[PDB]
Amino acid sequence: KHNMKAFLDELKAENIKKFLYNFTQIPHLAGTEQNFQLAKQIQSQWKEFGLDSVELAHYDVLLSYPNKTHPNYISIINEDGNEIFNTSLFEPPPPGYENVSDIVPPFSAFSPQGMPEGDLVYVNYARTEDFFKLERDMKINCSGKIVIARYGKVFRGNKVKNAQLAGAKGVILYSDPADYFAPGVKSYPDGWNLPGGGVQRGNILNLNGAGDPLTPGYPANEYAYRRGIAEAVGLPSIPVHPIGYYDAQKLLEKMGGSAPPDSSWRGSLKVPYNVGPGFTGNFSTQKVKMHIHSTNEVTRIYNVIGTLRGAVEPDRYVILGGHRDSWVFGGIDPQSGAAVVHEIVRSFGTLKKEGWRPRRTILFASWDAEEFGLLGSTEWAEENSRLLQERGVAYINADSSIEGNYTLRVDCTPLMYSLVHNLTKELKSPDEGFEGKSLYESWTKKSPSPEFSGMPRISKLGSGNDFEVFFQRLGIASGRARYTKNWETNKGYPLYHSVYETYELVEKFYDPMFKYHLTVAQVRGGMVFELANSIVLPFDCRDYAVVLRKYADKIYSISMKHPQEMKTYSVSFDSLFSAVKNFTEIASKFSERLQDFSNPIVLRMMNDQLMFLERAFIDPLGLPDRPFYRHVIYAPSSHNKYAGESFPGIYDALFDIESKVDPSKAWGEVKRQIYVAAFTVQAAAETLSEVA
Amino acid sequence: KHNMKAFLDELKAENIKKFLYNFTQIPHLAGTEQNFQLAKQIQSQWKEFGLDSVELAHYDVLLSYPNKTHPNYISIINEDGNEIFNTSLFEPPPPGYENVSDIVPPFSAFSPQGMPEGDLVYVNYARTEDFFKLERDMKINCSGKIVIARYGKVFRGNKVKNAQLAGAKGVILYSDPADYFAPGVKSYPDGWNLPGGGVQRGNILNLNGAGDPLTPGYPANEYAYRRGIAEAVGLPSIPVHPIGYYDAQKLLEKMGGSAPPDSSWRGSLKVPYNVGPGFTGNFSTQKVKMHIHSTNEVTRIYNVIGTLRGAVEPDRYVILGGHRDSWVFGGIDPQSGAAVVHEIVRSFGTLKKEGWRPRRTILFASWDAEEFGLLGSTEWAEENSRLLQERGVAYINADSSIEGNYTLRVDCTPLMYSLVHNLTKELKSPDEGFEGKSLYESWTKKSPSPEFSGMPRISKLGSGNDFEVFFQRLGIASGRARYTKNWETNKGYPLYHSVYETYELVEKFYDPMFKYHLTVAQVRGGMVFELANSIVLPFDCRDYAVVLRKYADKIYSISMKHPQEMKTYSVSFDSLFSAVKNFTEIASKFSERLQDFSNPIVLRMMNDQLMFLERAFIDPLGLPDRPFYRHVIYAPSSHNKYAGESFPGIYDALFDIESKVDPSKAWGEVKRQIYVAAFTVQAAAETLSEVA
Ligand SMILES: *[C@@H]1O[C@H](CO)[C@@H](O[C@@H]2O[C@H](CO)[C@@H](O[C@@H]3O[C@H](CO)[C@@H](O)[C@H](O[C@H]4O[C@H](CO)[C@@H](O)[C@H](O)[C@@H]4O)[C@@H]3O)[C@H](O)[C@H]2NC(C)=O)[C@H](O)[C@H]1NC(C)=O
Ligand SMILES: *[C@@H]1O[C@H](CO)[C@@H](O[C@@H]2O[C@H](CO)[C@@H](O[C@@H]3O[C@H](CO)[C@@H](O)[C@H](O[C@H]4O[C@H](CO)[C@@H](O)[C@H](O)[C@@H]4O)[C@@H]3O)[C@H](O)[C@H]2NC(C)=O)[C@H](O)[C@H]1NC(C)=O
Ligand SMILES: O=C(O)CC[C@H](NP(=O)(O)OC[C@H](NC(=O)CC[C@H](NC(=O)c1ccc(F)cc1)C(=O)O)C(=O)O)C(=O)O
Ligand SMILES: O=C(O)CC[C@H](NP(=O)(O)OC[C@H](NC(=O)CC[C@H](NC(=O)c1ccc(F)cc1)C(=O)O)C(=O)O)C(=O)O
Ligand SMILES: *[C@@H]1O[C@H](CO)[C@@H](O[C@@H]2O[C@H](CO)[C@@H](O)[C@H](O)[C@H]2NC(C)=O)[C@H](O)[C@H]1NC(C)=O
Ligand SMILES: *[C@@H]1O[C@H](CO)[C@@H](O[C@@H]2O[C@H](CO)[C@@H](O)[C@H](O)[C@H]2NC(C)=O)[C@H](O)[C@H]1NC(C)=O
Ligand SMILES: *[C@@H]1O[C@H](CO)[C@@H](O[C@@H]2O[C@H](CO)[C@@H](O)[C@H](O)[C@H]2NC(C)=O)[C@H](O)[C@H]1NC(C)=O
Ligand SMILES: *[C@@H]1O[C@H](CO)[C@@H](O[C@@H]2O[C@H](CO)[C@@H](O)[C@H](O)[C@H]2NC(C)=O)[C@H](O)[C@H]1NC(C)=O
Ligand SMILES: *[C@@H]1O[C@H](CO)[C@@H](O[C@@H]2O[C@H](CO)[C@@H](O)[C@H](O)[C@H]2NC(C)=O)[C@H](O)[C@H]1NC(C)=O
Ligand SMILES: *[C@@H]1O[C@H](CO)[C@@H](O[C@@H]2O[C@H](CO)[C@@H](O)[C@H](O)[C@H]2NC(C)=O)[C@H](O)[C@H]1NC(C)=O
Ligand SMILES: *[C@@H]1O[C@H](CO)[C@@H](O)[C@H](O)[C@H]1NC(C)=O
Ligand SMILES: *[C@@H]1O[C@H](CO)[C@@H](O)[C@H](O)[C@H]1NC(C)=O
Ligand SMILES: *[C@@H]1O[C@H](CO)[C@@H](O)[C@H](O)[C@H]1NC(C)=O
Ligand SMILES: *[C@@H]1O[C@H](CO)[C@@H](O)[C@H](O)[C@H]1NC(C)=O
Ligand SMILES: *[C@@H]1O[C@H](CO)[C@@H](O)[C@H](O)[C@H]1NC(C)=O
Ligand SMILES: *[C@@H]1O[C@H](CO)[C@@H](O)[C@H](O)[C@H]1NC(C)=O
Ligand SMILES: [Ca+2]
Ligand SMILES: [Ca+2]
Ligand SMILES: [Cl-]
Ligand SMILES: [Cl-]
Ligand SMILES: [Zn+2]
Ligand SMILES: [Zn+2]
Ligand SMILES: [Zn+2]
Ligand SMILES: [Zn+2]
Repeated sequence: KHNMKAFLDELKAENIKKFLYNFTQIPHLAGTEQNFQLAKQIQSQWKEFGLDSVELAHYDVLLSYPNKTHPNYISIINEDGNEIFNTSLFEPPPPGYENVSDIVPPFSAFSPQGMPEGDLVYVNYARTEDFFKLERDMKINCSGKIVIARYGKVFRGNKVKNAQLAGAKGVILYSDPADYFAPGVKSYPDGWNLPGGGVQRGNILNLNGAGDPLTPGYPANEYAYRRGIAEAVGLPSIPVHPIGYYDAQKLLEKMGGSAPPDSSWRGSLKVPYNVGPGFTGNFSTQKVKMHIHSTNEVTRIYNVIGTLRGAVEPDRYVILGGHRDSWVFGGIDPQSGAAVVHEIVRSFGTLKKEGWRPRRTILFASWDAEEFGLLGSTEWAEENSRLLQERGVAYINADSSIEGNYTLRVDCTPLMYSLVHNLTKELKSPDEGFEGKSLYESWTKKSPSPEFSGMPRISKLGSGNDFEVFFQRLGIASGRARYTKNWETNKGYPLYHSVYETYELVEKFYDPMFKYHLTVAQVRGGMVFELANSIVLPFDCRDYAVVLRKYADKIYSISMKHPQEMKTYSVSFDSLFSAVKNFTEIASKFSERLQDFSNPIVLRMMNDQLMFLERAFIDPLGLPDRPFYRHVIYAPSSHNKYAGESFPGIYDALFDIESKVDPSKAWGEVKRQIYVAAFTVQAAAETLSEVA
Repeated sequence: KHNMKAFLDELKAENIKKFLYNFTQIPHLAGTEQNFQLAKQIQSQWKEFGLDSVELAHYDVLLSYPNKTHPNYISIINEDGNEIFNTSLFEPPPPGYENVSDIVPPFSAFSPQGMPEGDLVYVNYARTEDFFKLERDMKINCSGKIVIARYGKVFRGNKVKNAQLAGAKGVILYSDPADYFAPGVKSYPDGWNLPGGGVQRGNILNLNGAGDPLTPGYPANEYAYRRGIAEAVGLPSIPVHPIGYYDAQKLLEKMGGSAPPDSSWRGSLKVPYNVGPGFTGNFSTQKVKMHIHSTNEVTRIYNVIGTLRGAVEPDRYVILGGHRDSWVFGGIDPQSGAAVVHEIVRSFGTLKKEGWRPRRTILFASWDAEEFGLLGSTEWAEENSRLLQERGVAYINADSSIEGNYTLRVDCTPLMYSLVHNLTKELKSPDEGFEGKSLYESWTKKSPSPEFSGMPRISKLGSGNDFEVFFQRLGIASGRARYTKNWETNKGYPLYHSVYETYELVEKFYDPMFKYHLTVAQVRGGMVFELANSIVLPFDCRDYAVVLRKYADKIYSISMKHPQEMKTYSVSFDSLFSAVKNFTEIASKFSERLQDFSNPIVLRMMNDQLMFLERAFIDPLGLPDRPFYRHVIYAPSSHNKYAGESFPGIYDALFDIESKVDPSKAWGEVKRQIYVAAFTVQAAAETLSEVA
């Protein structure tokens, strides 16, 4: 039989291992010749595997690279202008890679050029609340200072936006051992910890879903009209550069001025973590100097797009996509994901070669330039937005398969909760001590839902990965899954975006048997299989009704911290609760009808209602000043692109509202957002009513 | 048999006559009790006629009314402040209506209040080119002057926008006999001409598709958050008032200053048509004073929505909609249209009562507050936009059935050209001298296409009617048809929006036999019938390919008036011509496939490609500063809401480009628009490619 079990059984840990090794021997930086060659290889193999068509879709997008003959670095300069200490020019390469060419040195992608000199201020994680604490509570002024912040907690682009709005003239990012060195584990190569010379690369854009900075709204094709640099979307206006903690210590050890406000501001280095500004007594005349010479350049990128045509509904697309470009070797990020996609394609192809086809079309994507701002997936979705809008059933992301070896992590639309629960009950747990138990069982035990007994935690989608265009711009039901760490015992993974994130890191320390990779392949592949093959789309609209109520209760509780203003400005959540109640009632009736109907037009009608339900949460006017975040229930946090926020329109209207100069205007905008949310929930509910 | 012929044969001229009489005995002004009562009557009758459901959909929208106890008027005031001449307070009512209550006096809906006093400048039709001529060529400054303009040529809202941007402090609109008095025909009641005391009412908003000024994007429901007046969309900032030509003569006869630039500026009154500013010698100290006291008020409106559920595809909607509100009696506008819709519903219902259902759902709409800015259709489409976007097959408008008795007029998407041709060849001509000939024959003979031998003229859709939200905002294939005048022998209809536009006007002068009404009922009803019942949607994508080429040639010829700048700024139309060539090739292949396939999923796939093809021309970012005009091929002219413009993005970028201060920036924006148009045409073409 050709059923999901046949598909799942064909997936092999040994194949994922071989593919991962294959994908991680050399760097695959976006826009480079090596990454184009890997694109061509993936295309060729996907064709051999049996896909109906496999094409490259190329775009010319703004990328960023260091200048090879004018290296980036930071100095402490004495009163005379002598540079008395310099940060590293590169990470010491790991054993056996000391002769590998084309390792890009650590840098912050899209930093402007400059050589600012100044006094340091230490801003903790550079979060919104860290700047509140500095400016409002400590009365420390960041204007014209060079800010030093530790990586962690939030997306690095938000840190740089926050620093820039505080008036900083430069940003130094570093990895503190408190955040990137797990106690009792050794540094790479002897363990999975970040060494002192290790450095996290990464872009520092604030794109808000725009894709290529130069062509928001439209694909960056051959005849595209491009914004000039000064009108580009999301570029930082001050120089930024990342360093490791050996170098950070040399910069922090001399800091004077004010003490850290509390222990939450202290990392693990043997330094005071003084906020500054500037150095203590002796060194008060020394300054910090940045030297940034990176350039932005329009460069060609290549997505690989594979099609497996549906037998019955070829005009319905289930998409499995993840990126292929990496900062260096991409041992985890993204090749642990791409190797899994590769094995999934291979498995679907084996079934295809025996005469099977899925009911719906499956599209497989190897995205380029994800690391530079989700550029490849976004440009391709901008090009194909009409096909995706009208035919897109679901998008399953497939970046890093592991960030730990403890339990499953799933973030997805509520429309997929029931699918994920059912699938994981049919899969074997790979965990020690759960031999013969289901993945659902081990996952639920290790990661209990905070509100429901005997269910596992599933999180809302945030952003900072390639599902962003599909979910928050286009409103296509999206999901992701990976193996993760135990959050209780250790508060991503230490070697992220460093030269040390290699094949050996994975094979030795994370997943020697490749069983977690195999489990992730089964979850991601199984979800695709069911989405593409189940006669009735496997979405349960009632799960959306339940979370909408949770989110409404939550946003109302935020507003209720201001009872006087709610009285004064007549702020009522009644319409939103009413819309949510209506959604609950209508969804329940629709579920009954879905149970109670071989009439293929009736079937296609109801599948279209399921498919367009995610779509109904899209507001074509977008969220305030973020036109590409159109989903009214979920957006990336305005303070942290990685985290999802619910009812983001209302949330942002309420945020720090007690500081607004014009409360009448500010509360008017809260009310406007409540109306938009209530209306959108009611409109989505009505897509599930009888159609006539 | 229950076929189109059964439907068409059931339509009766006598019924349309009876309905028109019924709908025109009293005024039905939007927001008034009489118009709510008529809404309830239509609802009750549509239910009796056999529709499955008939509901009222109500909204609370900004309307505008004169103050009953503080009448609007215009004066000439002498040096002392004595008002020596006053314009009329009302139109002399026609015979037998001299005791009818609640005739709203002439006014310009949404004028602000004010009493500006000043010197007159005569600005012809107040078109963009009329102001160019005044300011650039004659060096006449409109700043702080009261502008007087004749109605005609363009939508009155554009006149007021133009006057306002020229610095006018008030606008007087009048009906010149040159435009509203056909030679050799008598004034009402003895003929169909405008008397000297006759006055055209009408709104002077510049909404650009927004709907209710206070709630753009969202329906004006019970909990809607409303803009304050100062942020409302589209409201004029200077007082405006309309007058008839007896009153206009008293205002024009004294004008001094400069002579009219040429004969195209002279109407038919026995006055010089001097441009001003101000009066000649003797009267140079007299001024014109307006007294406007109208108020804007949020008022409830009611659409009637009737459903006839489809037997096979109930989740596909063909919409027949037209408005019900009128300025006064609405003898032509809109009741000649609403009476036809009424008879069409009655006919479809007779077939339904014998056990027939259309294949697809038909929705029937009686829209309210059309005269105040398309408010009822737009608010209902904003409320239901997700259902319309995903399920809307087509929208057929049904306002005034006649504006003349000469031949047919059709404006529609190219997707309906073939449908209209085929249908009119099956209908009998009602014209004298074409007894026994088809409507196609008489129409083609009287209104030949300017580029194709033996075809009739069909125009592109403009705006200024209720299809605007469906076509230019949502991208639903739309069409309209009516009987019209001979444009050659006479350069709308004279009694438009006047108290004299009555049942007797129609019955005596336009259509005593109601045969033109019956022909229009057959065209509009037949189109609905075919759209709702044909197994394959009756759209021919190849007709779009042909007009796209015409429009591309046209826009390229506009740009080619500036060959030097095209060389300098490297402006190429190559991408647009390439996209159009691709659309032509892909559409031709799709048509072959459509010929060459009882597999109902294959059928539904290809009908979805037909249905979503209009949708593919929508750009979700909208046109520059007009977010609700989203169709990239067609928008209402920025200079005349009634007229459609093709490739409006490029057209507006090229318009008057030789006057822009920064040619580099201006030509950059032309290039940007060419890229958007090329991309959108190519994207639409690709929706017709094989889906996988
Ligand atoms: C959730 O679903 C329910 C349907 O089960 C839906 O209920 C609707 O609520 C609206 C808005 O509150 C009701 O609107 C009323 O309609 C009647 C006519 O049917 C009017 O007469 C009412 O207006 C008068 O009263 C108002 C309230 O004080 C006054 O402000 C106004 O000036 C008038 O005097 C009013 O418009 C509507 O009838 C129901 N529909 C039903 C019960 O079928 C509800 O709105 C949905 N929730 C959301 C957020 O959409
Ligand atoms: C209409 O349909 C046709 C398909 O029949 C489609 O043709 C495409 O045109 C594009 C854009 O011109 C071609 O793009 C090229 O692709 C190759 C790879 O296949 C590249 O090597 C080319 O890039 C090089 O050359 C460029 C041109 O000088 C340089 O600027 C560039 O730097 C590179 O050196 C180039 O990107 C594409 O291959 C075809 N596709 C085909 C023939 O299948 C056309 O674009 C459609 N029209 C519109 C408006 O979409
Ligand atoms: O440009 C973008 O939007 C993102 C590009 C790029 N995405 P990518 O590196 O492939 O993946 C980001 C992300 N992975 C991570 O490890 C993020 C970094 C890690 N932080 C987290 O995992 C994190 C996650 C959620 C959260 F709410 C707060 C923090 C850290 O800061 O060290 C993911 O797996 O989705 C990046 O984050 O630089
Ligand atoms: O607010 C709006 O957008 C329009 C509200 C309202 N629409 P409505 O009066 O029912 O119909 C407008 C229009 N009818 C007309 O007669 C328009 C007026 C007539 N002009 C035209 O017919 C005209 C038509 C096309 C054109 F390119 C230039 C002029 C005139 O100026 O006397 C139509 O039948 O679609 C109005 O125009 O006041
Ligand atoms: C990764 O695997 C691929 C495919 O096995 C290797 O590329 C092939 O190398 C073979 C034999 O050495 C050539 O004959 C083919 O032309 C290549 N096939 C392709 C591109 O599809 C590739 O060398 C491997 N890379 C590494 C670093 O191990
Ligand atoms: C840090 O690096 C800088 C730049 O390479 C060093 O300063 C340079 O040294 C050379 C040779 O001594 C001089 O000719 C250049 O003029 C210097 N450049 C600048 C910009 O000052 C510096 O010595 C290094 N510091 C340490 C501690 O290694
Ligand atoms: C997940 O599995 C549950 C349990 O089988 C499914 O719920 C059942 O669906 C069947 C088939 O329609 C019904 O007859 C049962 O009454 C359902 N049982 C319940 C609700 O306890 C559920 O449909 C699956 N979810 C999917 C496939 O998304
Ligand atoms: C227009 O026609 C309608 C329907 O025939 C008339 O309204 C009805 O009047 C009858 C008998 O006079 C009443 O008993 C009904 O209650 C009404 N029916 C409705 C509202 O559906 C209406 O009077 C006519 N109006 C004019 C001006 O002729
Ligand atoms: C035009 O109308 C105005 C206003 O009704 C007339 O002027 C008013 O006349 C009354 C009685 O003579 C005075 O008490 C008011 O003070 C006047 N009002 C204003 C605003 O001036 C005027 O006479 C009329 N002109 C003509 C020619 O009929
Ligand atoms: C309008 O009528 C023409 C002539 O009948 C239709 O074109 C024919 O369609 C049939 C049925 O598929 C084909 O077999 C013929 O070859 C077509 N004749 C032609 C192109 O000359 C056309 O389809 C109709 N248009 C509609 C229904 O929108
Ligand atoms: C890199 O720096 C060198 C050496 O100082 C310089 O000549 C060159 O312009 C730079 N390359 C760039 C900016 O691409
Ligand atoms: C910080 O200091 C600078 C002086 O260089 C001044 O311009 C700015 O207003 C100060 N900002 C705050 C928030 O105190
Ligand atoms: C793998 O699992 C073991 C057992 O819990 C743990 O001690 C080790 O830290 C894990 N490895 C990684 C990289 O998390
Ligand atoms: C109408 O004018 C009267 C009489 O002068 C005035 O009292 C009233 O306020 C006005 N009504 C309005 C503005 O609605
Ligand atoms: C017209 O006249 C006014 C003086 O009241 C002046 O402010 C304005 O600049 C003039 N405009 C033009 C275009 O000449
Ligand atoms: C009706 O048709 C006749 C014959 O051409 C024409 O003379 C008359 O003007 C028409 N009536 C109207 C209102 O156009
Ligand atoms: Ca883009
Ligand atoms: Ca609205
Ligand atoms: Cl992922
Ligand atoms: Cl019409
Ligand atoms: Zn990454
Ligand atoms: Zn990644
Ligand atoms: Zn009208
Ligand atoms: Zn009308």
